[PDB]
Amino acid sequence: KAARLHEYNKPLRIEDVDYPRLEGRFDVIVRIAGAGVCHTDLHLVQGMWHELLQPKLPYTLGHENVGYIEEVAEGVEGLEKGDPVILHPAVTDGTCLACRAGEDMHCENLEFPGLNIDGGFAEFMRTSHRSVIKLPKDISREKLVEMAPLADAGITAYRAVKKAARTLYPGAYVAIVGVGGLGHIAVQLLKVMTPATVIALDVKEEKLKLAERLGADHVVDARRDPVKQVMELTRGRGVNVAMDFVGSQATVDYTPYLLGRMGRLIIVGYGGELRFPTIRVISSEVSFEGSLVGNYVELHELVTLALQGKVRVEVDIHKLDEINDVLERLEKGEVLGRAVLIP
Amino acid sequence: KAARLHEYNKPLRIEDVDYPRLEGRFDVIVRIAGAGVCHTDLHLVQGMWHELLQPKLPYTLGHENVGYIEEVAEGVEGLEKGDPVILHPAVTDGTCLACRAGEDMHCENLEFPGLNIDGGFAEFMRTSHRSVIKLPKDISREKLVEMAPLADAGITAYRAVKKAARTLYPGAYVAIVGVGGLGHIAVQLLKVMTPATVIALDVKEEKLKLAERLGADHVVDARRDPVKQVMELTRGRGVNVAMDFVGSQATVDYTPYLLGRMGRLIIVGYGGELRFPTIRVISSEVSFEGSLVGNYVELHELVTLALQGKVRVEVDIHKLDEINDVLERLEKGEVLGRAVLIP
Amino acid sequence: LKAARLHEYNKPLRIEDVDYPRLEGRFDVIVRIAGAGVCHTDLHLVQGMWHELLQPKLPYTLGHENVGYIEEVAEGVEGLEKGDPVILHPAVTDGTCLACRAGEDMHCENLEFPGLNIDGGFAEFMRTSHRSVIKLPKDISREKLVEMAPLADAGITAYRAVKKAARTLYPGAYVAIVGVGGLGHIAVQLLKVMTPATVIALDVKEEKLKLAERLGADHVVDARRDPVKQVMELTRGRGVNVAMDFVGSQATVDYTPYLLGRMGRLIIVGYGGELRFPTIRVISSEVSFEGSLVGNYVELHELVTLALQGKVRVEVDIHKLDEINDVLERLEKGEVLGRAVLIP
Amino acid sequence: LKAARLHEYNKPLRIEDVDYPRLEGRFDVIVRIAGAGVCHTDLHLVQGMWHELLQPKLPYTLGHENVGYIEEVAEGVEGLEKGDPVILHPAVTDGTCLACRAGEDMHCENLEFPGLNIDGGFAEFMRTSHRSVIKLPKDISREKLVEMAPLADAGITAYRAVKKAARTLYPGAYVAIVGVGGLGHIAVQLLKVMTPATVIALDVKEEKLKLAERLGADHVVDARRDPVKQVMELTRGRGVNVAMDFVGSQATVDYTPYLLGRMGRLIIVGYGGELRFPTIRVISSEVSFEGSLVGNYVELHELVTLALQGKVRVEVDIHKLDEINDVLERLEKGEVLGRAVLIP
Ligand SMILES: NC(=O)c1ccc[n+]([C@@H]2O[C@H](COP(=O)([O-])OP(=O)([O-])OC[C@H]3O[C@@H](n4cnc5c(N)[nH+]cnc54)[C@H](O)[C@@H]3O)[C@@H](O)[C@H]2O)c1
Ligand SMILES: NC(=O)c1ccc[n+]([C@@H]2O[C@H](COP(=O)([O-])OP(=O)([O-])OC[C@H]3O[C@@H](n4cnc5c(N)[nH+]cnc54)[C@H](O)[C@@H]3O)[C@@H](O)[C@H]2O)c1
Ligand SMILES: NC(=O)c1ccc[n+]([C@@H]2O[C@H](COP(=O)([O-])OP(=O)([O-])OC[C@H]3O[C@@H](n4cnc5c(N)[nH+]cnc54)[C@H](O)[C@@H]3O)[C@@H](O)[C@H]2O)c1
Ligand SMILES: NC(=O)c1ccc[n+]([C@@H]2O[C@H](COP(=O)([O-])OP(=O)([O-])OC[C@H]3O[C@@H](n4cnc5c(N)[nH+]cnc54)[C@H](O)[C@@H]3O)[C@@H](O)[C@H]2O)c1
Ligand SMILES: CCCCCCCC(=O)O
Ligand SMILES: CCCCCCCC(=O)O
Ligand SMILES: CCCCCCCC(=O)O
Ligand SMILES: CCCCCCCC(=O)O
Ligand SMILES: [Zn+2]
Ligand SMILES: [Zn+2]
Ligand SMILES: [Zn+2]
Ligand SMILES: [Zn+2]
Ligand SMILES: [Zn+2]
Ligand SMILES: [Zn+2]
Ligand SMILES: [Zn+2]
Ligand SMILES: [Zn+2]
Ligand SMILES: [Zn+2]
Ligand SMILES: [Zn+2]
Repeated sequence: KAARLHEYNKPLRIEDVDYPRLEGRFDVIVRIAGAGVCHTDLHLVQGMWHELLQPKLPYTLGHENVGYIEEVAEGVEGLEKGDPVILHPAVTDGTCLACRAGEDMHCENLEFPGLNIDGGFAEFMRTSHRSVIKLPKDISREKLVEMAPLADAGITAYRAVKKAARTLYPGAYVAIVGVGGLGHIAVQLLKVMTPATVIALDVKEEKLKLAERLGADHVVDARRDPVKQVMELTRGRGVNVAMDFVGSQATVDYTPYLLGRMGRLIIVGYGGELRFPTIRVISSEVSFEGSLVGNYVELHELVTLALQGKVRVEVDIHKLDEINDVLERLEKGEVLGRAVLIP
Repeated sequence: KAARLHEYNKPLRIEDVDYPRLEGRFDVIVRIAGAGVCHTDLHLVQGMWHELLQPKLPYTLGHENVGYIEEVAEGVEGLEKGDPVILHPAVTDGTCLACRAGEDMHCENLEFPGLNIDGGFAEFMRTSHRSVIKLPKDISREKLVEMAPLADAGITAYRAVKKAARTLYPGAYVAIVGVGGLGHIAVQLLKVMTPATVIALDVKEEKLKLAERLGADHVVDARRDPVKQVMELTRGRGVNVAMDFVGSQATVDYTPYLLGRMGRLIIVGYGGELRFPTIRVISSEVSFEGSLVGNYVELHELVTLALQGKVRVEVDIHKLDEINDVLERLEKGEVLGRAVLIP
Repeated sequence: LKAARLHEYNKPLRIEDVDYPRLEGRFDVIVRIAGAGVCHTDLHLVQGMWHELLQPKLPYTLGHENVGYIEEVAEGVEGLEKGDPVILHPAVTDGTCLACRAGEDMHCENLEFPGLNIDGGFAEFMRTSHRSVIKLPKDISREKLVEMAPLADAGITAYRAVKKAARTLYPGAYVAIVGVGGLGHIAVQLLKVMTPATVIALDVKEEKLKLAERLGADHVVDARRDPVKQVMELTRGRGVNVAMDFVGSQATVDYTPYLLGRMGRLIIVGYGGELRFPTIRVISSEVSFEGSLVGNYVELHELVTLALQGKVRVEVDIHKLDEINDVLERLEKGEVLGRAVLIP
Repeated sequence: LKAARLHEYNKPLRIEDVDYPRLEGRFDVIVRIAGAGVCHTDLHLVQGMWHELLQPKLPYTLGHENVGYIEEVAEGVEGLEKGDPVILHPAVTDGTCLACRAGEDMHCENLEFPGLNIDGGFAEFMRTSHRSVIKLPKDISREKLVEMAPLADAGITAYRAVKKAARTLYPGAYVAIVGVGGLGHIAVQLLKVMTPATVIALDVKEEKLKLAERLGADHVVDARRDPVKQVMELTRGRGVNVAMDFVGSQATVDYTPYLLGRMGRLIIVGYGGELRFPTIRVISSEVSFEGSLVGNYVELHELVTLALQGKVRVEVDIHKLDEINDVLERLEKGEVLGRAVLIP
């Protein structure tokens, strides 16, 4: 069984696929325990990545994966059948210069299960041993599934929060915009990784309440003049860092206007077009900084935090065959935190 | 005598003004030796700063100034009549937190001679002692005048090149876009301050030749598909840093498309609106970073470089009463390097 | 006009009358002292450790960790009036030299330092510069003000040092904080607030190890008992990513470099001991030894913010000014839990 | 199958036959050596300085600064075939541990180092990992290839150290580069290419001071003659922003910390001597002492780029392999101008 995109703007088809083949850079087959559903999956179905990615249809979605080793190629070391694992979403060579510098997402021969090739919305998936991080041998299936969103939502929030932390200090304000699958993790990470005052923005009451439970110092309903609210909270100074974990035209429109002098907007969500006068860029000396997933070391560090119990994903557990219900709900803002699908 | 903006989109009026008053934060009067003409002066006349600055008309323009001390308030130390000086363009308190951190342009009570108040297109100007940098006692009037553009064009290029250098390395490419008053200085500074391969872009043949004389490794005529040219020079990888020292809609349109993976666009020129899809911001993991003039330490470091003979401004010397001819020429692209006006 | 003054090295301070401070020049603020912290540097001062380097005129009043209330101000001083509660940055600087223009108060060319080389805060009143003043909330209680006194030197020093540490700490990294003293017990709290590192605190007194436990250390180690071996066991032989010496004795300067793992960094804050380490080990582990000196004005402001947020709190032992010599004796013996603060 | 091998410490290397290297496991490349640089570390090795730390099996072939031509490769190795000119990073690493995944080759858990602890390049052939190989332009002349040999250890070490230096250098800052040796003469060039600092070069031989002058040093200083006082005069008593010890003797380790100005940084590259400096000076000047260890693969690639651009060039003294012991004698005596490189 697998959930596959045959056509854009249609439901995924839940159907039988062949067992994955060990081949080429794919030397590990994982039995999926939990597969996170990302807003990127909505964008994928919508066709947003067609131009840039040009993938062969059909293919199985799912790029946020935990599971157990099923089978490995001869020569793969340190991995036996049954070993619990989390998967970095990039499959990379380790040979090009970016890889030699540790930047997995900038590797010249990158493949990405669930984005441009078959992913984890399936009973089994192939990946590379270089993408595997081993989890404690005794981890419970329940705890393992709970960690699935660390593989994409969490690692992306973590790298972005690392960026943020560089200019945050006590008394600094950070606006975290969008308390969603990524953003609710970022609220937690901002509190663990910086001493900054955290202002969380969203447009559903239950998500604002989730942000408070997770440590946000202030919450702002962005349906009601978010710039004015944030300017009030910051005594007209604006925020030192804003982080857009939504990426809609709406948020990309207003988030640059949250920034104070030498303010930085970390752009994580996508879909909208950035439009901002350069005279403001220079007169405020602000920056707009993309952040992309994260690297292997960053996933290892985030897994450590989770194992220490310092970050915990809010997870809504569903079955693989419920994927279309879950995607519909995610489009409508009806998923609190992160949905994760299980076989 | 002084050149003053009475009305927007009109020539400046060359007329008699009163001698400046020592008052408030203005405890130094300088006899102007050289006053640089900046493209910002065109933007000022056009009204671009009216909304953000709301200054009282008329006022004298000119924010790129060198001269000799004429008079100082009692209590001003280390400054006598006749001392040659260069002026940092910001007049600041030194008391707010930004100032205590060394960031003059982020000072909460900033004034800026020639931008929002009377400047240096005049025989005399008032400023603060905190804005003064003393030059060698024996400097010739000729050499002093040659240094005038360091006070704004140069310090702005220098801070921006400091930003650039942070991710440049041997084999890295930097595109420097606009070999103008600021940009021709930036070509020199890129070669002194980084080991990067410098690609200079402009749209007048003589400016491309100036860039070659100043050390550009490659030059590109941006009237002929600059993105394609730069992609060819960089074997489809793009540039590690692009620097926009033009700020027109034209350049803001194309400069983000010069960037390679983890590429950074340093935005210096202004006037255009930045418009770029977030899906590209994240998929390339690029950033867009404003740079604003520079701080007092940065001006001191740049003055050192000039005194070492490691940067030299290309200067077109004119009389104060020729200001309107010079502004017309600057609008039309007829000034090689930087015009400087003398009494 | 009572003050505690150093007249001779290796003798008790003299508690005596002195004239009221002169409001003049760069000394454009006089403060009525509310709380004056006692630092291990004060023992070093009395021992004569700073004579060679600072060559101060004797006698002078000690005390460089000060909070109080404005008494009066000179012309041109803005936003300060009699009664305003304040905490003082220990450096008195010009604001004109290049260091000052870059924001590094401790590297100002014309630096004077109340309590170190000129009269300080172990007195009813003390002169300083408005540039050294940070205003506290007008409503603060005297008790809370006094409890903040150690932030002015112990706290700011620990905070700058922890900022240095944080630059290479990450989840799963270990930091050894050595010396849970006046500075060190603050550093334990700051390492938890400012980094995600696993915190191992070392000391030689049981009550200081318990203090570190209450303040959030993940592990504590009694350094009378083979500290390097204990730290190597805790880190599975990898050593620590950052060690921080908040003691500075020969004993600690000798063992702390050996706590470091590969690319490890020793932040040296305490002083008195001589660093001695083979360069072959410096390069083969690629380690660094980095001094840290008090901190700058912005750093004191950030730290005051953390304190007002309730995220850092100093363990204080309050005594009267005229108990100064008894307190210095206790401090030399390791009998002050946290920081002693003197009040009028 | 000729090689220069260490059998006993404090004796000449033995020039003898050895079997051709075994292509196996992580050793998936064999190179025909074209040029093998001789490092001061080779004198330290023969002296037994590394025995304690590395505990290598004797005998083994020295030489860790190598260029050559691919001879053969094992399965799975891409983009390399017999005859390709190459320069070798001196570390042989797995690419799997966390250090490797972060790009720090020198901190890889399973690190092996040809010439230091296993057989090296003072031989006709040497085994290594494809991960250590950087391909040079196919057209390069043998003469130019050999001249690049020192970039593999002397150059990369100077380059990483200069990267560290550059982080706090600015126009008007001074850098003292101490030891215009095999590493140091490269560092002089790199300081000019990579920073805007004023470069003061120190050595104890006239010909090395002239070399530094030709390579662009702004000032040179004969360190037999009160180097600290001469540097203090050059800097108007401020000292240097960065000092770089490319000697590592007790003599230099003793004086180089005293070159530092406020917030100054000593980059320790040379080794052999013991660092000994008062902590009161470490904190009162807020100085740091920072080791630097060879460099990573990306850094070797950047340095090779600078060399191919003509922006750095090594001063080489070319000798035959079987002159190794005469060359080591000259090096111990300070009689090698630049870097000695051995050829077949
Ligand atoms: N850059 C990357 O590496 C990366 C990786 C993964 C996901 N993404 C993108 O990141 C974004 C977030 O993904 P996700 O967390 O799965 O989505 P999500 O779980 O659907 O969360 C989006 C959140 O935004 C909230 N929201 C909607 N409109 C507004 C508004 N106007 N103001 C404030 N909040 C609003 C919404 O209620 C929800 O909580 C999407 O654009 C993803 O495609 C980026
Ligand atoms: N951010 C700051 O602190 C700051 C300070 C000073 C000036 N400015 C701005 O910086 C910009 C440059 O000022 P300046 O150097 O005085 O102006 P300038 O001397 O008029 O130079 C502009 C240069 O851009 C070239 N140019 C025009 N169009 C293009 C094009 N399409 N592609 C490539 N090159 C082109 C032009 O030929 C000229 O050499 C202006 O927008 C100024 O207002 C910014
Ligand atoms: N660099 C600076 O800016 C700066 C500023 C202030 C103070 N200092 C110095 O910093 C050091 C700490 O000052 P303080 O906090 O006032 O001193 P303190 O309060 O006396 O604390 C010293 C602590 O070290 C503990 N200790 C003693 N020996 C050992 C040992 N072998 N191993 C582990 N712990 C031990 C001791 O029990 C006590 O808790 C002193 O050297 C001060 O002079 C430095
Ligand atoms: N950290 C590392 O990764 C690394 C790597 C390679 C070599 N090394 C070491 O770095 C040092 C330099 O190696 P090398 O360049 O091969 O040595 P070298 O070529 O023998 O150069 C040493 C230089 O120091 C000069 N010198 C000697 N005494 C003094 C003095 N008192 N003051 C100033 N100059 C003096 C000497 O004349 C010569 O020019 C040695 O200790 C090597 O073992 C370190
Ligand atoms: C926030 C102040 C903006 C200053 C504009 C400076 C432009 C120039 O110097 O040409
Ligand atoms: C350059 C590759 C782009 C990767 C897109 C990742 C989005 C996600 O993980 O949701
Ligand atoms: C633990 C690794 C030590 C490597 C020492 C390198 C010295 C040299 O390259 O000359
Ligand atoms: C050269 C300045 C030295 C200042 C030493 C500060 C020690 C302390 O604050 O306890
Ligand atoms: Zn995703
Ligand atoms: Zn790669
Ligand atoms: Zn549910
Ligand atoms: Zn200007
Ligand atoms: Zn200010
Ligand atoms: Zn002319
Ligand atoms: Zn103290
Ligand atoms: Zn100063
Ligand atoms: Zn070597
Ligand atoms: Zn490794």
